[PDB]
Amino acid sequence: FSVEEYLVHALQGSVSSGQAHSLTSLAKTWAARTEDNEGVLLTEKLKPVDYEYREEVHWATHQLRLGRGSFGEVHRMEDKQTGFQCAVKKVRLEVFRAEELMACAGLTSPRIVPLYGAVREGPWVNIFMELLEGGSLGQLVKEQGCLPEDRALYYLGQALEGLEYLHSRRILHGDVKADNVLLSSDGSHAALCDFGHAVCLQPDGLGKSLLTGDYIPGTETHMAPEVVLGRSCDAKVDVWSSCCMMLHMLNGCHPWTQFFRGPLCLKIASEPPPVREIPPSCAPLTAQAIQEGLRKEPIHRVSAAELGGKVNRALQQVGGLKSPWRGEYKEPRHP
Ligand SMILES: COCCOc1cnc(N)nc1-c1c[nH]c2ccc(C#CC(C)(C)O)cc12
Repeated sequence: FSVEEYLVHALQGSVSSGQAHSLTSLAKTWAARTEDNEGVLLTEKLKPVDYEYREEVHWATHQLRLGRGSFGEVHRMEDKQTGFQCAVKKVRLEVFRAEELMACAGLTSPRIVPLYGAVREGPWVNIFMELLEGGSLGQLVKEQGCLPEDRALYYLGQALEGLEYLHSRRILHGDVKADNVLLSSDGSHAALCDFGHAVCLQPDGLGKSLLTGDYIPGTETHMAPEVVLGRSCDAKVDVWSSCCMMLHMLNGCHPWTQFFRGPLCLKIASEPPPVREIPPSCAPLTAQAIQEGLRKEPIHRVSAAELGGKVNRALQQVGGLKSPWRGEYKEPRHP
């Protein structure tokens, strides 16, 4: 019956210009499962032709800009009829999670990558989204070694707005870190990408994240103790991860890596939070604010909105955003 299912069946076997809600629905079918070509497209700039949107036929990836993404899944692409250019993320069908789209579909904080659509074709789900010419934050830190305190403070702030947005839409991101924040061309704007590890929350219990088939975990070095202990998990998980990213930006390396060899998860469980990785150099309110995000107990840890306030204050005290985004290389901190 479900009136709902009737709408979803109306979507199957084709790709159509449609809305977020349609994409969102049709996506959930993909998580549950010439193997069809189907999907929905959110801009007119990416246009299906005769019920179809096939790679190399209707759209072409640019041979060759570099593949970005952890698995080199992200590519520059072009619509062959329209001439409009954007990014694709490839996700293998048999591990596609509908949360990835839920997290960016439609209503748009500017701290969340714009989703331009998705179509499935064969063993792939192709996700289309605005090309952000600025690159990843992770690229930035690698090119600069590590970042000036004001820049790091500034990007942490814009990630936190994005998180605040998702946490209000009741989705947690699950793997926040520099590689999953994208920059605008001038470096002035950050938005989150890579919602492949996102999860939703319900009334309010507080799901234990890992343990499950469904769930693949975030970056080990950035995971919160309640994740690793197999405890109850919620949005606070992203505020821990975001402070690990902060430490990344300052020191030019991930937390933990420089002190223990592995497995690192046990150390995150057994040991005090890596506040000893805060540079002494830093302003009181910077340190203070990282301290408050790296509380091992998520009930005690600051929310994303709360932390955001603290960093905007730490940005005042350090003297506003002054340093250019691409200046001198800065020596990473040594072991
Ligand atoms: C390494 O930085 C190069 C610049 O890359 C990008 C540019 N523009 C966009 N939209 N995404 C990216 C992008 C890079 N890596 C990624 C990893 C994951 C995703 C994603 C995603 C969704 C939103 C589909 O979950 C996008 C990207």
